[PDB]
Amino acid sequence: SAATLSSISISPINTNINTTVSKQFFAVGTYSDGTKADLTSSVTWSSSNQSQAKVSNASETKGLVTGIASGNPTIIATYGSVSGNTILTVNKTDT
Repeated sequence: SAATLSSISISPINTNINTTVSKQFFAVGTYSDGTKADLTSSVTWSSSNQSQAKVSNASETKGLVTGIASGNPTIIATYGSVSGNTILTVNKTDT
């Protein structure tokens, strides 16, 4: 493909972890051609803390991570030869 990823952007939801539920995030990229596309399926999500969190999702669920509790888990998104790191904060809406 002549066109290449011009920039990397992260879509909702903000950085927050629920009591004990799964949370999915979307990745948006802009091509130098001014075009946009969802790479959530092209990008592989993972966490440094695999012991306190596990990432398991089929091709149709790519982008699903469940975090029991780690205080401060870090999700790393890798796309081909380009990757971006982001920090997720542990915040429960209610007990």
